[PDB]
Amino acid sequence: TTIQVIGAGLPRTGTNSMKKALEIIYSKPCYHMYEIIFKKQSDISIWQQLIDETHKTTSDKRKIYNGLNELLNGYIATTDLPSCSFYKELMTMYPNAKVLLTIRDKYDWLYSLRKVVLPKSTDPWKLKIEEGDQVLGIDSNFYKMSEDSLKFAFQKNHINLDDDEILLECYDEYNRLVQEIVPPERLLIHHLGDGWESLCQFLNVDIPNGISYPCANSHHQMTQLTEQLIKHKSLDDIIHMFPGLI
Ligand SMILES: Nc1ncnc2c1ncn2[C@@H]1O[C@H](COP(=O)(O)O)[C@@H](OP(=O)(O)O)[C@H]1O
Ligand SMILES: CC(C)NC[C@H]1CCc2cc(CO)c([N+](=O)[O-])cc2N1
Repeated sequence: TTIQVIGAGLPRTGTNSMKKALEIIYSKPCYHMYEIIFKKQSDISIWQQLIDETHKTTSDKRKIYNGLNELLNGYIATTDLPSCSFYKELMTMYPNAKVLLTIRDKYDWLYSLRKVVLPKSTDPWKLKIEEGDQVLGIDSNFYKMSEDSLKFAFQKNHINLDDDEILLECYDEYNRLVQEIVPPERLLIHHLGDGWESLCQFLNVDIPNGISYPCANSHHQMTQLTEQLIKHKSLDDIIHMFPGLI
């Protein structure tokens, strides 16, 4: 198994649905942030060392390639952070892998990000996310790795993440840079709601007969998940309420 598709889209642009869509097409697993959170939290420290390596004055690219290969062993595709921040490196390791850029309205994206991924430091909901994540075993190590991977994607060392305006422009610039960096034939821009048609054509497969395009991971469902984790203090006791998520 080798990487066939590199998902460059940022969190909250439909990466989980694209993960599930690629798993349907290929019948093999696709990486995602939820693979880390719910299945392999030991990957956190690996991603952290890879991101740190990029910050050095002289970066060892083969250390980065080796780490990515270990992390993605057994996977047919990647989506979401932290992997999307390494799309240039994954394109080079896998020159025949195609690139998908999931994209959506920038203002819908910011709202979704503030609800699930990156609340402002002054938002009291931030404390609820953290309390729910604690039930899952997620701690400060994860938040540092995830934040560092977002900053790496945005190619900034210092960033005021509480500034909505700076996030909007980093979002536009990132999506613009992907389309500049990736050769046109090697890239599909998949807008939210685009469904099977353009994706299957791009990947040279047929549209899955009788299987609807996934619609997973809404901020409404994530808000409920956080609340049920806080209430019941157990993922196992609540997962029956969240089918088709993890
Ligand atoms: N098939 C689909 N059609 C429309 N929106 C979708 C979708 N699949 C996922 N989404 C939206 O994409 C966002 C999740 O993206 P990601 O998996 O990268 O975190 C959610 O947005 P909202 O938070 O606005 O509901 C979710 O509703
Ligand atoms: C899945 C839910 C329950 N856990 C919340 C996670 C959700 C995943 C997540 C992702 C990032 C970056 O992609 C950051 N971040 O910007 O530090 C935080 C988080 N928090």
